[PDB]
Amino acid sequence: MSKGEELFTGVVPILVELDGDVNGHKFSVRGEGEGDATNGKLTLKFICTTGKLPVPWPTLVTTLVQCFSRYPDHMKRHDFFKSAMPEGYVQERTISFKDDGTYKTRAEVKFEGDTLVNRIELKGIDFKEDGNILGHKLEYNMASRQHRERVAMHYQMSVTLKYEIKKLIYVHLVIWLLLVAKMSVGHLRLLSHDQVAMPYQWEYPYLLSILPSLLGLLSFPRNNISYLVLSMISMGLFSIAPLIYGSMEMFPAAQQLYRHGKAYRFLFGFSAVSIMYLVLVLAVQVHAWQLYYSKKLLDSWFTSTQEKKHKNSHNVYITADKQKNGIKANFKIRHNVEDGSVQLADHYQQNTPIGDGPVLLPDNHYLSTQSVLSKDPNEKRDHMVLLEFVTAAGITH
Repeated sequence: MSKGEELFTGVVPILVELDGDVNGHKFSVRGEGEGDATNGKLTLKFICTTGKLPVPWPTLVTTLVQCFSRYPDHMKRHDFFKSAMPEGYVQERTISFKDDGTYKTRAEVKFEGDTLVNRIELKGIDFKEDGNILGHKLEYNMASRQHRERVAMHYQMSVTLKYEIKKLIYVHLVIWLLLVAKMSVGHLRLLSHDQVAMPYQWEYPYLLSILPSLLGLLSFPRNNISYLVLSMISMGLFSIAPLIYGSMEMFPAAQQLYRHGKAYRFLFGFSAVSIMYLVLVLAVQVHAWQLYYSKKLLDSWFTSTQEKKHKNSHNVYITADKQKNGIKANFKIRHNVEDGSVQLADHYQQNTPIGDGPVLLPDNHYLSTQSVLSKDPNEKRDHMVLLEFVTAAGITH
């Protein structure tokens, strides 16, 4: 891809500096953090260095470095932002808050040494003093949200399936311990062989069935989708497959018992094949429900985490602006108002490269942007802790 993209193969420090004037209220915001374009992830902490921020933090998120977007391998030819580095680009925006004021911003994004810096001037005009902005009626998040009911539905489903799987796992571990004790008793002849027959061959790979069960338990504390899919695959191979093969391996001994009335293996006074078929039948049932619930648990985690992703994402639609040798962007942020509603912020953006030099003019695409806002409990000043995930995605071609 472009040269300039090579500046983003590692974790890059970030500095953000904003000077702002909204309806005469002057303020400054300084931010520092790290940038990881390979994962398209950003972590920054912002501080209002002049005291109290006169506007809500969510209104400043879009203004406070799209060069850290992860561009897919086939879309790297469309990455204008990295292509303009190291000299950088100028980013200008008009942000129209519906039925309220407007932000006018101009920013320079460039490398200063080994640090990607974003220096912004912001001006806000014609804001209503009792509106959603200067009135601070906005929620502290960037959520783009029937859906609330689905979130509760998903959590209850996850809680339900975890409990059912846990109970089946407990039954399985009791069975596993009994078969372990039975196998080691006979192998070392703790009791004679007429008492405890040597195991059938299917019992040896069934010992591996403890691995999917434990990996299932490991996925629960943090809803680890990777652990659970590993649990399901090994379950079919190590919990179900040995029992299917044992159903057939023990069949000739069942034939000899039910037609010749003749047994060669014994388990506590009874024929081993009759005992072990009952064990196999119980274990098959336990593992059949365990897999079924696990697939439903897997479906639930996937749907809920994807549904959350869709609803916490804003799309920045980027088009080429060949007249100014740059790009333009248009998108709308829907800020949540505390009365259970939304305040729209229409974004009009244009980017121009700072220095002379070729840059990538992209075809139409968008950046899928996810931001999570939080607080630092030890930080007393007015601040915002920001975690962001960005990915370009507009082009299937």
